[PDB]
Formats: sequence, structure tokens, C-alpha cells
Amino acid sequence: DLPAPLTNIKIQHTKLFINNEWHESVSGKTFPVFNPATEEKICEVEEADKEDVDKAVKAAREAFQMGSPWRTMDASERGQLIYKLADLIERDRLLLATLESINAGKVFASAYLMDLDYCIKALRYCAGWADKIQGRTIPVDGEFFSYTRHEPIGVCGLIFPWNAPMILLACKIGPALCCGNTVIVKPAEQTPLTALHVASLIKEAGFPPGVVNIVPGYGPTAGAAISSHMDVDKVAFTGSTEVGKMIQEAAAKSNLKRVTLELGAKNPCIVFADADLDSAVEFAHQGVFTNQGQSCIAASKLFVEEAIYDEFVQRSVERAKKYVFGNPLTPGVNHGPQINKAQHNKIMELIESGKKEGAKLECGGGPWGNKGYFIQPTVFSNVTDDMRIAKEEIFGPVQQIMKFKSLDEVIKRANNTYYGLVAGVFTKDLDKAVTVSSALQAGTVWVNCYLAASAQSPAGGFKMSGHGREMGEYGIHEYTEVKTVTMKISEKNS
Amino acid sequence: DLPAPLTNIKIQHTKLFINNEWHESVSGKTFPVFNPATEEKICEVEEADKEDVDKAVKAAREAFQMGSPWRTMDASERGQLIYKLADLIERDRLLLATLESINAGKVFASAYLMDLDYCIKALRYCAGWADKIQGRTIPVDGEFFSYTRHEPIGVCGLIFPWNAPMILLACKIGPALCCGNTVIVKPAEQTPLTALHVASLIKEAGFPPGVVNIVPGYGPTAGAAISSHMDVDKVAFTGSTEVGKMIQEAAAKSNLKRVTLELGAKNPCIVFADADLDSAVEFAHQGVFTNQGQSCIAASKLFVEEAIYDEFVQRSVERAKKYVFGNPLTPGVNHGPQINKAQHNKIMELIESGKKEGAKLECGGGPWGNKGYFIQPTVFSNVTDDMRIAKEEIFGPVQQIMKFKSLDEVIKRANNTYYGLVAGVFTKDLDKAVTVSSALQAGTVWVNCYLAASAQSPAGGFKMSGHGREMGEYGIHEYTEVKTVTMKISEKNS
Amino acid sequence: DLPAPLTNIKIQHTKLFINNEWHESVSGKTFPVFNPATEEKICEVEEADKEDVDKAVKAAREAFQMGSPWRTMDASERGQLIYKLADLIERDRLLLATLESINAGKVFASAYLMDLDYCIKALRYCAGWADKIQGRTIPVDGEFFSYTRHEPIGVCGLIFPWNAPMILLACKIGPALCCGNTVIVKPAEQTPLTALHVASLIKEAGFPPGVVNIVPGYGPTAGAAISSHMDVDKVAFTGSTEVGKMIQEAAAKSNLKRVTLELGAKNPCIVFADADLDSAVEFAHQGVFTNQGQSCIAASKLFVEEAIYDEFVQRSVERAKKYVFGNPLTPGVNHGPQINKAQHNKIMELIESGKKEGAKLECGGGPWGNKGYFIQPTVFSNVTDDMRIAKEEIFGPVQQIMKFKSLDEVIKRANNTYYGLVAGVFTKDLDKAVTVSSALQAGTVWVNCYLAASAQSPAGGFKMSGHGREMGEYGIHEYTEVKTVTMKISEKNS
Amino acid sequence: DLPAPLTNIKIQHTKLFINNEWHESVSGKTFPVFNPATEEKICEVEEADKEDVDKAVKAAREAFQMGSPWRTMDASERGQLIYKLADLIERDRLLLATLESINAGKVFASAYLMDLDYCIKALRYCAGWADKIQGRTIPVDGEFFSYTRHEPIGVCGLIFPWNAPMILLACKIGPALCCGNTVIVKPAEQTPLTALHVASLIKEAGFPPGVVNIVPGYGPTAGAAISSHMDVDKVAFTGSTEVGKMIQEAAAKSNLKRVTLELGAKNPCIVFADADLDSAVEFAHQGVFTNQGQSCIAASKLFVEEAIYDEFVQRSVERAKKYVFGNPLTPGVNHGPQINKAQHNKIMELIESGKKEGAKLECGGGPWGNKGYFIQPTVFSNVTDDMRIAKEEIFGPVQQIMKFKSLDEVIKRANNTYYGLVAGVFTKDLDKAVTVSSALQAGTVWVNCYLAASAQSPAGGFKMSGHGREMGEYGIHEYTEVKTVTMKISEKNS
Ligand SMILES: NC(=O)c1ccc[n+]([C@@H]2O[C@H](COP(=O)([O-])OP(=O)(O)OC[C@H]3O[C@@H](n4cnc5c(N)ncnc54)[C@H](O)[C@@H]3O)[C@@H](O)[C@H]2O)c1
Repeated sequence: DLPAPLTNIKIQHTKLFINNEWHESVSGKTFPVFNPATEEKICEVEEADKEDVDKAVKAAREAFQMGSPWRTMDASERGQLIYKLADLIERDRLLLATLESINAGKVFASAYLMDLDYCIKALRYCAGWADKIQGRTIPVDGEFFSYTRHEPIGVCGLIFPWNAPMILLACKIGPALCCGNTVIVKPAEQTPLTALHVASLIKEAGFPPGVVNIVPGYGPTAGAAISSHMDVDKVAFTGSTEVGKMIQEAAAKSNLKRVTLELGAKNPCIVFADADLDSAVEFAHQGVFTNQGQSCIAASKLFVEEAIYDEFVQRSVERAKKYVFGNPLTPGVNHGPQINKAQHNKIMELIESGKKEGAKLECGGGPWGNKGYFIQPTVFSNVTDDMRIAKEEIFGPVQQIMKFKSLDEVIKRANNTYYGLVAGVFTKDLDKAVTVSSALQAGTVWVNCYLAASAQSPAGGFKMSGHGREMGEYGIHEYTEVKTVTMKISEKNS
Repeated sequence: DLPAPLTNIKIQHTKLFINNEWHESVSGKTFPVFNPATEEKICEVEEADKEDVDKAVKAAREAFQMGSPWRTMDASERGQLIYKLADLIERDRLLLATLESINAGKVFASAYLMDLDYCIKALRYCAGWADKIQGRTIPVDGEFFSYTRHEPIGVCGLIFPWNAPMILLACKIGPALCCGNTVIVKPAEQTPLTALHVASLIKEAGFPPGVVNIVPGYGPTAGAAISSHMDVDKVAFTGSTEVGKMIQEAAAKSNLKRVTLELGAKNPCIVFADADLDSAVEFAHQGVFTNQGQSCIAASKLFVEEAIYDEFVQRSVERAKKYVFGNPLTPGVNHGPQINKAQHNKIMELIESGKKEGAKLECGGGPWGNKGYFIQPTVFSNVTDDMRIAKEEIFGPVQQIMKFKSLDEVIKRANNTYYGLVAGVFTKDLDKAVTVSSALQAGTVWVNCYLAASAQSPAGGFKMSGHGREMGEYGIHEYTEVKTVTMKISEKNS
Repeated sequence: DLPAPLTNIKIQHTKLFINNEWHESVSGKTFPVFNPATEEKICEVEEADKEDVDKAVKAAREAFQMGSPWRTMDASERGQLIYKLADLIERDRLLLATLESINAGKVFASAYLMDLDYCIKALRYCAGWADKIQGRTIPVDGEFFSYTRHEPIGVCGLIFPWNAPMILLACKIGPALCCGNTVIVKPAEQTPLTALHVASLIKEAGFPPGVVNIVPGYGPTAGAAISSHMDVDKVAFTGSTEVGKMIQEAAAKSNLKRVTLELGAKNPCIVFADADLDSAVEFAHQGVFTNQGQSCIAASKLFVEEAIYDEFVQRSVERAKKYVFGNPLTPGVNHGPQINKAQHNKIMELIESGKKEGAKLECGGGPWGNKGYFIQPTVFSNVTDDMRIAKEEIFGPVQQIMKFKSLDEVIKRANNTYYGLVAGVFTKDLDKAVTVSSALQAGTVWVNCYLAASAQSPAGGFKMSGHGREMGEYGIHEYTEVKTVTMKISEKNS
Repeated sequence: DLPAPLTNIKIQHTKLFINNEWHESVSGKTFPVFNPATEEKICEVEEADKEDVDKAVKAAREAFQMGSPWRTMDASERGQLIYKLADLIERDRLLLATLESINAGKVFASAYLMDLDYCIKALRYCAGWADKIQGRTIPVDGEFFSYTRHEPIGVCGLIFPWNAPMILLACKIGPALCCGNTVIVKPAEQTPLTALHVASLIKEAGFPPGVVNIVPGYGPTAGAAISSHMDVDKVAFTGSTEVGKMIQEAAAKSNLKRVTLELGAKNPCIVFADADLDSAVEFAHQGVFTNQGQSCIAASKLFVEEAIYDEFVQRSVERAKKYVFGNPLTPGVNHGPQINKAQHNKIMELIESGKKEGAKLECGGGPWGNKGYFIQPTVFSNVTDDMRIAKEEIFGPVQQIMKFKSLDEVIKRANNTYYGLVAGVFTKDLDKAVTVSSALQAGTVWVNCYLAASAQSPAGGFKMSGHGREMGEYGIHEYTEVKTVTMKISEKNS
């Protein structure tokens, strides 16, 4: 069930969050935050720079020192505290979802029923792992007792984008904290507000001071002070591919801090003639147009077998005409705006290029209205491999539909790309499903569904979509460091 | 490729194997061993009894004492000794496959190409696991360091049937020895011979005395001495269901020793209309007619969907006439005899119930030849759930073809049984393949194949087909005993 | 930390709990429940026999049918419900502790601070495993995709004693529910009351009907009907070795249900001369005398090195003199009664046997008061291996103190026993700690502490103290059944 | 007993190995290779540059294509190929040890008894892991079947140093090959000859062509072509810290390939007052002076407690005089040369900074012999924290003995460094052993031993000693990439 959004929500939390207290920027500067549906200023937030980052890192190092309350408390206690944070986010679910909507342009129902729900579930999952992270006893050669410890890494920097502020934040801090690390959080400059509200709940939940620090700010300033800091042990980064290159570089030229990258995507989704046609049209559609295309996991190219091609295209055009734009808080609106003017412009350039290079425009292709950064649902057929809308990430409401003839061809083309985050496959045949999913070079493959991400399963990129995994067993374990202890004993019995 | 079999084998090993030496029996009694194809006595073997088992248990307890060679040896050295046993069985492959054919009635091609091949790779799978058995370090509540050790259990008794002497022996002593246990092997009275040759290979490979002891003999004497012994820690039994119930009670009345059981089977096999019919007919045919039906994993209930049913019965009867009985060492022969008269009588008494209860005989139904215990490849149509031939394990070359009309009803009918060792499912629909194999109450389900076991997978019964698993990670780890050590420490840090 | 007990608690729940409803017994019979400190009847409780168990089993079997809410529910959702049960138990903590005190004779501050706390922590641990139980994908030989599933077993009978009612209950239903089983709970006839109150919280928590059924009653009636039932898939039993023999047998002669056993104990405790003496005396004291010795993990035999023997004994006797017996709800009382006349007399026969066989009585050795089943804390010195107090489990406030001289001797002596549940070792030396703890034949070994069980550590017996483990990763996985699925594929790539 | 070295070995293999064929360099240039004990030339070796790397990468890619022999062979068969390579190195043990001594200046007894033994065991361990690398089946939210695959990554560049050619080669090709990757091997320019002989044995074992390619050459040319290649999926580097940063950077600006890093070291070793002093001097001496200081795992800083300091010093000086320098091949020699002139220079630079900074020269401190790159075993006492000899890696026969008094101060001091590969602790106390080893920030901690590396445990850096681990379960799994496959099903039951 879905409540009504808050009518007169007020912004309360705008300061930096360091050592469980609220700080002004060292410089005294603030930066503005805009509603993308109206273009108007919501508020100004304290702007973090290198000198604020230094303060956050000192506090996180102190919280991590041997004998501190966060290091000596039972693993199960780390767990209870993460589970309590989940309880408070659930209690404030209406507030947090109204605020996601205002700041990031998300359809309200989507933000309440999906984003907030996934964020609460990710934290609860992670909470359960805290006392079940285990090492090994090893029957090594020789007269030794040998074992391993999965220890916390230390101080972790968490840097991420604007498209899903609550989910992104949950899936970085959840794994980090349940392994016992302390953290420095740098949310995207476009959408800092829900991150700062979660900070007020971290103090309420009873986290020790310095365990979680949240410093809103820009990229070359705050983001780059974290990646090159000499006393940060790890940075987990989600964002664009070009910036991930700068992060790896920064890490190398400073202290060789561990790096995790989750970067750009152009995700293929393949529909064979033997697929359930209706279900695939619907899933592939939601694949591309969810959050107005503003999603790393969206279906960006649609390979559709020749016999069902014309009929797939026709049904996708019809499905795309069922949208109403406006303020995402208004009931009856299911198409929000793009995040800002820069993004809007990148999307329109690519749309325009598709017309230029001779893809066929089926519907949309233009901006929507006069105010707010709205773009029409846009579908393109007769798309060929070497067009720009086929290669470049659009991050907008733009579907590409292409023809394919045989199986071995469509695998070749779906893999002919420097990206590899996610891929779809639709077929009701057992052997086809298994062998094609194995053959696709992507870290997640969805069979007969799309957007089916869960907390229990690891997700991440092949190739230039990044390295490392988030969530599941495997992803949680990436916030640990392994130590082997090997002790001499006087006699050894098996 | 297939060599020719040995034409005149010297039987060298007929004595009990205890502490790496050969012993006559305490009583002096021997028992005869017969070739099922010719009825001729191959040799007499030394008959072990309670007092011989008593000797064997003392040798295995001595070999398991702390400070002994077998306990102080590096785990990777144990694995190396098991790899060496496999190399020695491989050098003697031709000899062992001939001997298995002569004693067990196994068609030479199956025994050389499948049984010896599987037995070799099984010991090699287990060899690798030895230095990879690992416990845990655990972040327990309180100021403690806690870990587990997966120790060896102790002295293990291993009792098995006659249907596949080399495979059964490998999958029991492989796992048991890789975890560091000592063992008392009790092969079937019908087929003790190959196991005695393996004894001579264990010796030359260099296993410490008393680690492996073999004592051939009868069940109510030597077997019962093992299950009832106050100093045997675990018994692993493969055999009939009624005998498994005796094992369990004797364990309880003596020393509550650990029990693993692998019992009777009546395995269903379900073929839907959208299956590859050529492939499915052939696989179901292999599954029932492999080893003259003398296999626990044999298909015996063929549920076939009504629209392909008549065709499947016609094609199955045609495949069934491509056979040639005779001495299983003869080139060309692909149908052997059954193990002895008591079993030949039991199969004929079930076959006649088939005629009498209304099933229609499509082919066979009678005895073959003059000498030896041969039975004709028999097929029955129109079989229903109430008939004895659909309820009782036949252990013979007798196919039952049953009809089904719906998915829900046939799952129901395959599950309505106290058996559950194995099952098979033939369909090319992804959804049917996954949902039906999840719904079947059996330890192994094979999809679009049959008789497709591997060393790397675990195997065993649901319900009254047994409890416990053999092979794979999980099955290997069932020959360990878990010990927690928890030590006070002065400070704890994550 | 600790409130005042409820002064006049009123018994609310006394009926059988089946299908989320309160049922009268079929026969009409009800059985009495007594307060062990006054010998007065508290109330009568409904008495289940065979026919009531039969209703419990059909309800558990229906809740476990495919398609049912309990089966189709997500695993994270099972977890949620169990964590909610832990919250309601936390909410009713004072109520359940008063009632535990009254029924079982536990000192109230122990019941509140230790038993209720451990009960809440165990459920929360298990809740966390619900969506982290995982099978494997296995690279088998051949063109196959092969995987395992850790399925729930089915209907589980859960039968336990009277010494820690709330801990026993958590540690059975927690692991079983988190795996997705349904259950029949047969609490001890001495102490059915807190179990029945928990049953009231199962409904409030929102478990589907039939997932948890509670049937109070006696052993040979309610218990034997469960263990011998044809539609119960597993029985987990805790209790006397003699009854454990009967359960194992009943399982054999009914349906070979899986059995797990956690039986009698006589736990050795070794104190070397190079230990923290002060702390060893106090730990060993709490080990013996906590819950008036009515605990399977209690220190019975106390081996103490010759050089420090006389001093250890002086300190132990002095430490045993500081007790005030009386009503377990009364402030300043730290010694409750034994549970009933049958146990009081068992313990008095064994105390008298110590006097007769020549051990030196240091303190106590008789009853306290003339109403209630109180026994003076009792200490024997000069105890030898042949005396009955050194061999038999007493389950009462009686400490045995024995001399030893050499390390190799004391190890033999502590391992010379059919029991093997727990052991203790006290030394400051790394090498002694590790080698002696490896050498002791017990399921748990505590080094420089005692009573240090946690929810994340497995626990269970060697030899005739049982088989199977409870809690930790390993114990939780004993409530699953393993299925291998192997599918034929047209091509395989690594 | 130990055999004598081969008397007049002839170098057989000097060319690049690509596609199981021997190639001349594309330019036709070769580079010289020197015996460090005589200064004399051994042979010239083809010098790979960028154009040669491009050929090897091309062959690896071709050998990794889906459908190829190395992709479609069973995992168990990759294991048998790796095990055959090890049997063959065992057979060529005498030849390979001798050649390792000649090229790497390693004492012969060492090269034969330790290095060759370790390299055979490491390969046999990884062989065991091939068909035991196992993904997961996952109970995710929703109506889905979800599982993971641990696939091979693809083309892996392997770059390493000259201090233990066979060990480093085995510890990288073993984990890489056993997960099913193909590889480009880049041996150090100073010690390529053993790599090349191993390339001949790879061919003989029957590996598919292209699976292992070996391109000897210089670092700025062949090494940097590997790390900058657009078609190389992963680079595992072992070497100096300085060069490790360039690899990380070159990977960023090319294709964001996966990077593993094992770098410089300055390993602490703390010896407490209550330690077995005799054992501790021995292990500590061996720790430093093995390989004449040329091991990254060598002890470099010895912290010795005040009560035993002077005795530790004078005992270490006596131990340092048991050395006879010369050609490692002449009987009696147990002290070999450093590798070349530039290393011989760095070491003496630092030894002379020892004299000038304050430290007391107890023995050695200058060069040895007329010819060769020998240095006297050198011990320093009274060493302080700010000295260059206590901060920078010496990689030579130089022991630093420093004094401490407090457990808390020595831990801070041991951890106050940007390095973190290995550490040592010597004590008889249980509590100090566990707590100090838990507090040290290093990847391996050895307690009451040193140089106790084993194949079954993981090893690698904390901080700027690198990231990633090698060997053991966790190390083997670093040469995989996780793919999640989530399929829609029509019904889900637990
Ligand atoms: N579950 C499985 O993996 C599996 C595998 C192969 C065979 N089987 C079963 O084995 C049966 C055929 O073999 P079988 O007839 O030799 O079985 P069986 O019960 O007649 O004898 C099996 C073994 O137990 C011994 N034995 C007999 N009585 C005993 C007693 N009282 N105490 C101790 N040991 C005793 C026998 O001497 C023999 O070694 C079939 O029912 C088949 O399903 C099961």
C-alpha cells in the first residue's frame, strides 16, 4: 500500500556529518541543490573540500583504533546496530521517499515501494552477515597449527553517483560496516539530501562517533581528496568510466589503497523467436525506461530475432505512449525529469545523432514542455552496430531496437563492446538459456526477466564496467583483508 | 579403446587382510565363490567371523592412536598415498576389469570402460580433498578466540553389496581415508575377490599397517560383528533396506556409533511430450538395462506422457531386441547373467506377478540358456501404481512403462513412495526442467540424461532410500567429526 | 540490567498448540506441574498422547506442502518472522524469566540474565542464516551443468529435557525454522510452561498455521509416538543416553527418519600447575554448581596437578560455603532446589556411594530443609577413577577433585569414558593449550574458561554423548537435505 | 641423502615460447645472462619487445576462445595436466636445481631441497583445486532460480622477479592454469633460464598450444607492453614498490584490467623474554640470511626484549660465523653471491649508512672474495627507528637487532611503516601469542617459527606491500571472475 507524499516537508540536515556532530565547511562555502522537475533551488548544503576530508579521516581512524568500542564490540553487536538503522529508515520511510523524489526526480510510488524497500532489505541482509564472516583452519604441511582471519580493512572511502541515492548508500555502507570498517561517505553533488537524513539516524541508532562520516561536495574537490588520501585504506567507487581511471591512478600515486570500481554500461538484452513475447516486451520496456533511463542496469540495446522483429517494434511503440509527465510527487505522474541540464543535453545530442545517422524514429525524439528537464519516451528501430546510439551510454528514456538473424551472430555482437555489467536473455528453451547466459561476458545475466536484482546475489562488471562485486556473500567479503597466522606446535595429529 | 580381456587369470589373493599381512581365518572355515555365467567354483575364500573382526578392529585402533604414522603424516601425504593407489589400480586395469566380470557377471566393456574408469577418477578426486579439509575461525560473543577442527572420526566399518564391487569400494575408502580415518572393509559374500586384490595394492603403495583391513565373510556373522562392536566409531552401510534397519538397531544397542545408510531404490523417470524422444528412449533404456538391471540407480518406473506414449513403447521394444547373451568375457556379448539363483528366483517371481496382475508383456518374460542365471530383456506396457512390479525393487532387466496425463498428478505419483535414491526428467522447456526437478523427492535428479554420476557430486537417499551422502565436497566431509575450541583472551579486536 | 521478579504471576496458557489454535487433549486427561521449591502443584496442563501427536503431524505436513505460504515465502521473510519472535520474547522477558524460575527452580537472576538472553541471541543468529543457506554449482566431468540445493527436510520432531527449557527450545526451533522445516515440539513433562507461552507469541508473530505445534506430555506416550511416526522426517533428541538408544531404534523400525542425539555427559576439567589458579577455581566452581549442577555441560571430574592440588582443594571448599538456599524468587537467594524427588534421590544415592567408597567429604553431603528438593553443595577430594562418583553423571551440586601427576596420564584418564560432550583445560602455555585440546575426545573444549558457549559455535557429543551438532553454521545445516541436479547441455565451456 | 649437482650442464632453451613453438625475437636482438659467482656469460636469450608480446597475447586469446580444447576439457583434466607438469619437474629435479643455482646464485642444497620441493608441491596443490572450484545456488527474493559461476578471467599477464624463479613461476601459473585462464609469463631479465626449461616440460605434458607463453625480456619494454595491452584481462605483478605503481597506472590508462600486487617489504620480528631463546636465534638467523638476504619474506627488523637482548646479540654473532662462501656448486659452500653489480652496490651503500648513522657493527660490513658478488654476513646492534637500515629494504645479508621494553610500544613500532608482508613473534605464553599476532598489520604472522610458508595457506601484503593473496583456497580463487545468473520460474518452494 502507498501513502500520500508529505505536503510541507522541510529540509533540516545540511551540515557535514563528522564524529557524530554537525559541522560547517572549513571554508564556510555552501553549494546549491535543485529540484530537476521545477529548476528551482531547494536549499544550500555545506561544501566539503580537502580540509574537511582530513577531518573525516582522522575521526574514522580514531574510531578504528585497537581497543575502541567499534573494534571490541561483538560482531553480533555490529549486526544489531545495522539492523536498528534499518528499523529507523523504515520508520521514516515516508519522509525519505518524499525527499528522494524532490531531489532526484523519481516517481514517488517508485521511490517508496522500490528504492526505500530495497535499501531497508539490503541493510538487514548485511546485518545478518556480521557474526557469520568466518576464516579457516588449514591442515598445512609440517608441525604447525595454521589459520586465517578475515579482518576489517580499515578506513574506507565510499564515492557514488546520483541516480539512486538510498540504494547506492545502503549497498556501500551495509557491507562496509558489517565487516567492521569505518567509513567516509561522499554522495553525489546532485543529490546529497537523503544521505544527510540517514546521518541523523546513525547517531540515533547508537553507532560510536567516527564510524560513519558523510561529507557532501564536488568531485575534483572532495572526491579527489579521498582517492589520494594517504590514510584511507580503501575506496569503493561507482560512477563514470573516465573517473574510475582517475581513481585507480590516484590510488597508485598515493598509498596503493584497495580499489573497487563499478563503472559505465551498455547492456544488451536478447529476444529469440521462441520467447514468451508479451512478457519480454514488458520486461525489456521497463528495462530501458525505469527511472527515466537513469540506471546503470538498464536495457540499452535490444537484439530481436527477425521473425518477431516487426511485431516486437510495433508493441514497444504502443507501450511507450502510456506516460504522463509532471511533478513526481503528483498522483498520476509516472515520468519524471532527467537530473539536470547537462544530462538533458547529452541525451538530446545522442537522440539527434540517431536521426542524423539514419536510425528510424518511431516515437518521441524531443523535449517535453518548457520547465524542468523532461524528455519524451523515444524509440529507435533499424539501429545498426556502428551508430552512436548503439555504442555510447545515453542514460535516458531512449530504446534501441536492432535486428538479428542467427544465434552465433547475436552473441558475437552482444559481446563486441568494452562494457559488461548486465545482460538479458529471453527464450523458453532450457539449453538455449543455459548456454547463452554462460557465453555472455557480463557480471549479471537475467533469463526471462529484467531488473531482478536482489540483496542475496553479487553484482558487478566484466571488462571496463569495473571490477569487484557488491552484495551477496562474495561482495560482503570484499570489505575484509586476510591474515594467515601459522604457529609452531610440538606434535601434530590429524 | 577396448583391449581384449584376460583369458586365464591366476587368482592369487584369497585370505583376510589385517595389519598389512595375510591371515587364515581363526576357525579354519572357508566359503566358496562362484562365477555367475558358468556356475563353477572360482576358488574358496577365508571365512571371517566375530573373532577375525575383533583382530581387525584392534589393528585399526592401533593405527589411529595419536603419534602413529597415519595420524602424524601431513594431510597432503595422505592425499599422495591415495593418488598412488589410483595409479596402481590404473596399471592393473585390465586385470581388475576381467576379475570383476568373472565374479560379478559384468559385461567386460562396461567393466573396463566405465567401472574401472569411474573408480580411478573417484580416488583421484578424494586425493585432492585431503589437504583441503578446513575448519573455521568464528567471531563468537565475548572475549574469546574460537575455532573448529574437522577431525577424523576413528575406526570406520564399511559394508557393501555385490552389484559394483570396485565403484562401491572406491567411493567408501576414498572419502574415509582422505579425512584420516582407519577402516574395516566387509565386501559382499558374493564378490570378495577384487577387493582382496585392491588390498595387495594398498600394501605396495605404502599405506601404514592397519589403516585398511579387509575381511570377507557373511553378513549375520562378520557384518553384525562390525555393527555391534564397542570399539567401532562409525558404520557406513550400502545394501538392502531390511538389513539397514538391523545395522541401525545394533549400533544403538552397542555404542551409539555414527551411521550412514544407502538403501533400496525404485527410481522414477518422467518423459514429457516436448522431449527429444530419440535421446530419451535411449537413456531410459540404458538406465534400466545397465548391468542386467543390477544397479541401485537403475530406472524402473518410466512415467511417459500420453501423446508420445504409444511411439515410446514401440521404440523401446525395438531397442530391447539389440542384445546377445553369453559369457561376459566373450567379444560381442552385451548381456550378462544375474548374480545367483536366489536373485534369479526373485526376479522371475516378480515377472510372473506382472503377467498375473494385468500388465501386458511386450517382450521377454522368461529365462535364457542352459547354464548360468540369465533372464531376457523384459518390457511391460500398461503398468499401474497398484501392481507389485511398480512398487517393489526388482534388481533385474525389467522395464515398466506407465502412463501419465498431467504435470501435477505425475509429480504426485512419483513422490508417493518410501523410496527416493534417484530420479530423471526429460523435457526441453526451461521452466518444466527447473520446477519439476525441485519438486521430486530424490537425492539426485538427472535432466535430459541418465546414469550421469560424477565424483564431484554428492549422492544418497531421501526417506527410506537411506540417509547421508557420498562423494562431492559434502559427502567427503561426512567422514569427519567437528570439534570447537574456545580460548579466553585478554582483549578482542575485530 | 535486572528488574524485580513478578510477585504473583498467573498461569495463562495450558492447552496443546496445534495449527495456531489451543486444543484440549483427545482423552480429556491433564497432568500436574509442580514448584520444586515448595512441592506444591502450580497447575494442570493438557496431556498429549498418540492421537494428539497425530493431529500435530498432519498440521505440520499440510503447512509443508508445496504451494503453501511457508514454502513460497522468501527466505529473508522466514528470517524476518523468527527475528520478530525474538523481539516478542525480549518484550516478555520478565514474564518468561519469573515463570522459568518457578517451574524449573532456577535462581531468578540466572534465568533473566543468562537463560533469556541466550534464548534471544540464538533466535537472532539463526534468523540471519535464513537467506544465506546456499548450495553449489559444480564443474562435473561431461557436458553437464550440475548444482546442489539445500532443501528443508520436512516435519521435524523436537524432544528435550527440563534443565534449561527456554534455551533448549530456541536451539531446536531456531535452526529448524530458519531452514524452512515445520515442527512438533515435545517439551519435558517437568517443565512445559514457558514453551506454551512461547506458543502464544508464535501466533502473534505471524507464522502460518501448522509451522510450529507444541504438544506437552510424557515420554512413553507423547515422545514415543513422535519417534515412531511414519510421517515425521527427523527427530532431534536431547536427554538421557538410555532414551536416546530407544529413539534410534524406534526410527529404524518405523521409517528411518533422520536422527540427531545429544545425550549424557561426564565432563573432565584439567588444571595444570602453570595456570591462573584464582581464575581456574572460580570457573571450575561455576562449572559444577551453576543451575545446582543440573546441566549437561557442567564440570564433574576435576583433574588437578599434584603440586597445586592441596591449595586448589582449600580454595574450592572455602568457595562452596557461600550459598543461601531458599525460594528462587526471593532476593539474596543463590541456590535453588533440584527438580523433583526422583532426581534428589538419584543424587543422594551417588553422594552416599562416595562416602562408602572412601572419598573424603570436605563439605556438605546431606539435604537442606524439610520442604523442597534442596541439597547442600558438596565437595569430594581424594577421588579415584574406579569410584561411582568419577564414572556416573550426578546432575547435582557435587564436585569431584582428583590428583594427577603426568600430562600423558591425565589425557588417557579423561578420554577413558564412553561420554564426550565437553572438556576444560587451564594452562598459560601456548603449546599445552593447543596439543591437549586437540587430544581431548570431546565436542567442545574450553581453554582458560568454562560455560563459554555462544550462538555462533557448534556444540555436540563425541562417542556416546550423541552425534550431530547444534548452532553455528554447521549445526544449522543439519536441518537441510541435499539434492544434486545434473542437466545435459549441448556445449560446455569453463 | 643429498645428490651432488650436475657437473657440466649445457643450456638448451634460449628462445621465446609462443603457441608451443620456439621463436626468434622480431627484431632479432638477444640479451646476455650472467652467472653471479663468476661474472662470466652463460648464454644470450632472445629479447622480447612490444611486437613479441602482441604475438603471445594473440595466441593466449585464441587458446581462450569458447569451443577450444582448453575451454571444453573437463576441469578434472586441467588438474591432470598440472599434475603431469609437476611429475616432470620432479623427474628433472636435479637439472632444474643445478640451473637455478647457476643463474640465481642460490646455494645448491637449498635449490634442490627447499625450492624445487616447494614448486612441485605448489603445482600438485593447485591441481587438486581445479574440479573443486564451486559457485553457489542462492535463495534470492522473488520467483527466481539464482546461481553463480566462478569462471576464468581470460588472458593473464604474469610478471615477477629473480629471487626464486621456480617458486614464483609455480605460485602464479598454478593458480592461473587451475582456474582455466591462459597466460603470458614475463620472467625477470636476470633469471629466465629455468622458466624456459619449464616451457619445454609444459609442451611435453600436453597442454594445448597458446595456453602458456613465455617471453623473456626487459621491464620497460616487454613488461610494460603486457600491462598496457588492450587485450590482456589481468596482470599479476611481483616486484618492487616503485614499479608496482607504474603497473597500476598503465592498467588504468589502457583497459582497466584486473591487477594483483605483491611488493616491497621490511618484515618485523618480535622476540619476548619468555621465548625459547635457542630456537628463536636459529629461526631469526635463517629468516634473514637464507638466500643471502634475497627474499621478500626475510626478517629485517628484530625487536628483542631487554632481559634477553645482550644474550641474543652475542648468540647471533656466533651463529653468523658458520659460513663458507664461493661457487654454490662446490661442496662445502653454504654462502652464495648476490645477483649482479647494481644490487651489490645498493646493499653496501646501506651497510655504510649503518656505520655512519650510529649502529654498532658486530660482524662483517664489507665485500668478500676477489671475484663474484659476495658479501660478508653482517649483524648490527643498537639499531634505532630513524636509521635508514631500519626503514628501507636491504635485500642482502644484513641483520638489524633493536631493543624494546613494553608490549604496547613494540606493537606500535612494528606497525609504524608503509610495508606489511610478513611478521614474527616468539613467546611461550598463550595470551601474548594470539593477541600480538592479531594486532600485527601484516598478511602472514609466524609464531615461534620463520620461513614456514606452505601451499595450503594464502600469503600477500597489507598496505604498500601490495594487495591480493596468492596460494591456499583464497589465492586460487583470485584468478576467477564471478557471474550471477538469475532465471524466472513459475513457482518457487524452499
Ligand atoms: N543406495 C545405494 O547407493 C545402493 C547402491 C547399491 C546397492 N544398493 C542396494 O543393495 C541391495 C542389493 O544388495 P545386497 O542384496 O547385497 O544387500 P544385502 O542387504 O543382502 O547385503 C549387503 C551387505 O550387508 C551384509 N549383511 C547381510 N546381513 C547383515 C547383517 N545382519 N548385519 C550386518 N551386515 C549384513 C552382506 O553380507 C553384504 O555385505 C539392493 O536393494 C540395492 O538397492 C543400494
